[PDB]
Amino acid sequence: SSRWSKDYDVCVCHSEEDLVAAQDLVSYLEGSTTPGGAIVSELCQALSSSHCRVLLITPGFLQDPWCKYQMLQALTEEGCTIPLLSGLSRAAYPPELRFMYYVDGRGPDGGFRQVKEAVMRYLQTLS
Amino acid sequence: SSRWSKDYDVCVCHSEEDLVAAQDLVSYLEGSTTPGGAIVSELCQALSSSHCRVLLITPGFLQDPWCKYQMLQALTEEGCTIPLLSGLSRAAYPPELRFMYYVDGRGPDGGFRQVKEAVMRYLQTLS
Repeated sequence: SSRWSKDYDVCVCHSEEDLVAAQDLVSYLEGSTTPGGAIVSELCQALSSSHCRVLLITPGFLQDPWCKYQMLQALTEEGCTIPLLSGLSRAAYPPELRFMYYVDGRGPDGGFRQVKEAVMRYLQTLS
Repeated sequence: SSRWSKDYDVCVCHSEEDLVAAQDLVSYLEGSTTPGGAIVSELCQALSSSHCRVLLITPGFLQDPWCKYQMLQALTEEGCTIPLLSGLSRAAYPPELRFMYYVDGRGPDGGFRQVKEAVMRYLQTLS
């Protein structure tokens, strides 16, 4: 409804193993070379509210059952949930993602460009 | 909000392989040996509205990527979604179900008793 309703624009949900990759994505989204301001990014925390939620789906993310639960909680209620798939084969991708929007990590800037564009698209709908 | 708002009480979501098992569950829920009436059951169809949705999770259900998508759509918005797991080992169960409610098919009446009780529990909250 409004961009100023939530204190953050993007959230990066990741497993303990992909801490470095998640930090690089946060610095990519905020770091650029009717509110007309820059992207306000953060690393996903408990009770942290943001407009868009980026799920950094990696082999380590799928191995952890809690990350798979958090993925289902993010997709529950329209909305902004951007699943980014890096470091794994397309055959190993969760089969649910066939019928929904996802960003492949084999694209430009390791999929960081397409996720940033997806965030920017959603922010236009607000206020 | 009201039991009379939706034309059905239960819905049984299943893959093409488990048609017989889904029909047996429908006949179990409706067949009994502030509305105080019997359970109105149906086999899950496109645009079919009901209070509770029973996901008949079997090896065939997990093999089909569409059934896994429909499981995510059912868990999206509180609510009544009863996943029933039959014909598969506990190690083969989807890891998301660790942190949420599910009914094991190894229990009384093949898990049909616990799913019926879960439906009856939810119907008390309505009107």
